Amino acid sequence: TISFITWNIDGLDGCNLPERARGVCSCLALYSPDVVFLQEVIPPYCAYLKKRAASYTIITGNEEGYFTAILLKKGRVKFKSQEIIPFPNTKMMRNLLCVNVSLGGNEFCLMTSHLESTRGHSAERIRQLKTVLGKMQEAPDSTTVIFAGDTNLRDREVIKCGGLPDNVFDAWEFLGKPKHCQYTWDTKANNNLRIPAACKLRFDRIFFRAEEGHLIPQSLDLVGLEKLDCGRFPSDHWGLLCTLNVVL
Ligand SMILES: N#Cc1ccc2cc3c(=O)[nH]c(=O)nc-3n(-c3ccc(O)cc3)c2c1
Ligand SMILES: [Mn+2]
Repeated sequence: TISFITWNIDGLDGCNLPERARGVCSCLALYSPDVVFLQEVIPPYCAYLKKRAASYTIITGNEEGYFTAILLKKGRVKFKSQEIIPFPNTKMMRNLLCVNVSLGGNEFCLMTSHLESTRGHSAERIRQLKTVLGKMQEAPDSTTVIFAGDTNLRDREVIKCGGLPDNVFDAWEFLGKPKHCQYTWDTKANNNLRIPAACKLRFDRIFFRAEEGHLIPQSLDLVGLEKLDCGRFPSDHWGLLCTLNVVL
């Protein structure tokens, strides 16, 4: 089994940041995931995580401006190695962060990214998605590969990339597209952006590679839906909490 959260925690919002980081660390302590994949981290936010989620090792690649990180629960997850796959044509300092780990006697390749944002950068986001999916297929065959991140995907962008390969699956699709976690960026239900228009999108996604009768998703749920004391949520995104298990 592996449990993890992926969450774009909007470190670029300076308003209520310490309280919101507290909110995120409260969720980490309550759900106690093995791994946390984070996007839109900024330097002060890391400092907060070191004090208030100290039993997670913070793995980063480049830290310029805002960045991703993979948090590994100490004593559960053993760090083996890291690989950074660049997106040569990014205009937003985006890249693919890979961490090989051991957990429960099994080897994992854990991946995250914040793919190119906005509708205007669709074509580059699609190119980056293709890079991510190719990298997932190249991992050694005895490794469980999990991507979890802020893909910024919408509409038919997955199809335009050539589709998910035959051996890669979207965890939400695999569970039958449940409604309760169908949107991860929802401006009707989330008030952190003070914006008039309704938008419900599923930016945050989890892909996993098939390994024929081993780990599969057992649950998927939103996190971050409790308002904090300031009347806002931890992030403008909802996080995703996912567990995979082996069903023989
Ligand atoms: N402000 C605002 C605002 C309001 C409404 C929408 C609605 C959509 C939609 O229906 N489809 C879509 O693909 N993207 C939408 N964005 C969006 C979201 C992030 C983004 O970086 C760029 C556009 C919106 C943004
Ligand atoms: Mn943001």
